[PDB]
Amino acid sequence: KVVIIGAGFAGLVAARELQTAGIEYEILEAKDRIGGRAWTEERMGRPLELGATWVHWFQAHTWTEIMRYGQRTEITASPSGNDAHWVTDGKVVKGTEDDLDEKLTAAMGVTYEGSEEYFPNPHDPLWVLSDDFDGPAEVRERFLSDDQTNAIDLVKEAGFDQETIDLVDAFWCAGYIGDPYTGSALMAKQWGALSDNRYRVMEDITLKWKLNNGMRSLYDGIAGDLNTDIRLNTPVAKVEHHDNGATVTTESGEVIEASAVICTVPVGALSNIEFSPALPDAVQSVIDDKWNSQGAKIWIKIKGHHRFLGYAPKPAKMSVVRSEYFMDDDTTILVGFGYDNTNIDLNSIEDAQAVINQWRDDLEVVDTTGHNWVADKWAGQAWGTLRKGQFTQGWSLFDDIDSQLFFAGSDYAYGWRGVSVDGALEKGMTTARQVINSMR
Ligand SMILES: Cc1cc2nc3c(=O)[nH]c(=O)nc-3n(C[C@H](O)[C@H](O)[C@H](O)COP(=O)(O)OP(=O)(O)OC[C@H]3O[C@@H](n4cnc5c(N)ncnc54)[C@H](O)[C@@H]3O)c2cc1C
Ligand SMILES: NCCc1ccc(O)c(O)c1
Repeated sequence: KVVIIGAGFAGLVAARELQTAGIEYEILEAKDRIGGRAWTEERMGRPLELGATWVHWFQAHTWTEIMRYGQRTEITASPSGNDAHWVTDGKVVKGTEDDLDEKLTAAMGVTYEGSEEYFPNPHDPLWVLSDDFDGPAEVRERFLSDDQTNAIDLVKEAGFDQETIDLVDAFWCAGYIGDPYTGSALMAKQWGALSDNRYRVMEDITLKWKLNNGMRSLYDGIAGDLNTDIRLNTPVAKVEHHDNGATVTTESGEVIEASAVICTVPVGALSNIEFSPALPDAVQSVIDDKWNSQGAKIWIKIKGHHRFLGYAPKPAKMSVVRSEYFMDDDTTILVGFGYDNTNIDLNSIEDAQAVINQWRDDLEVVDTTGHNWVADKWAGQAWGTLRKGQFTQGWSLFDDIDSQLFFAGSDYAYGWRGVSVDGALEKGMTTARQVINSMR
């Protein structure tokens, strides 16, 4: 009787949690596939992650699933010690990956500033605004001010030179997967807090360890535990929600009565669903504005074996590009993150060559691929990231619903919110507990 909308990680783990509690559920998924914004698929001669890729044992929810489904030793680190290239004042500078990481490390010290005062428990991100806050008034003032400041301006205001500004510009075009200048610096500070306030840990957690058997070994594992078949090709068109239950209408017009609805549809796709009554004004403002995830992820194949790292600031097609696989036919597959899905065609060899040409003139693209999540009706974004003001008046507002409609998904997590499968597994599970506790 609980209707779960979406068979991504949040919906899958919510279903398994309800099953443990003996609560009847049904998952309605719009696509002909499960996994959502995690999607492992054979492309260009090997399995590639069209979305979620990296994991770490400091991510509690992701790591427990890795252990559960047999993947404990099935992780491999991305290539390191690459030849680094970065664009700063319209020119390419070359150095070692260590050289680049040293410059980023110094910049992150200033970027994280305040995280120890804001986030003593890094899983209580809004503690500063709670009745339990006991620090000085100036800490709350700076906290609210930091929600209206982007992460690049912090580095500018600290007097770093143009090279470091261009490096963090590139870095946060990837990290905010969108225009970093519209973003909330509090997101970066909480990443620091969850990473022991050290750049190397933050990169170890978010950009190092890959699953040999893909995210699909995890989402297929969870679905394999479910005793109720997932209803694929069943998009939800309408949710009527009240204090004692809900009514869901599918695209085909099927009406399904529910004791509760767990909605995992991301903000970028919520406009496909009619809500009755309308969602609160403050939540609608977030949906209208959207998150700060307008960017895109590409996979590029070049001739030869090349250990390559490239950084480029806005408005480049791609801001962070790195070698990921050395193939048996003398080619290299690289990953890339960009700030603007509309400035690159992920499947155009000419655009992929333009990306590589940002740094080198001697590397030849032979293949390219990707899925433009922002142009995907059922996503409408990449990973969720925060605009100015959305740390304190954004993701947490989706919990302020009186009815039996519950919003779950990575974008509303307390921890590795938006950016990580960890946040989807966190919030899917805890939202199921909200439903369980209410029924108990
Ligand atoms: C490019 C990219 C790279 C990423 N890389 C990483 C990484 O390296 N590491 C990491 O930990 N995380 C990564 N992530 C984040 C991770 O993919 C997400 O945090 C997580 O997968 C989101 O899960 P979810 O269940 O909250 O949402 P989703 O996966 O979006 O699930 C929502 C589901 O609802 C379905 N749906 C939508 N609308 C409807 C409707 N009307 N009716 C029915 N069903 C509907 C969708 O098809 C989808 O299956 C990445 C994300 C992107 C976009
Ligand atoms: N999977 C992307 C997560 C990510 C992307 C870019 C960054 O610069 C970063 O620290 C983290």
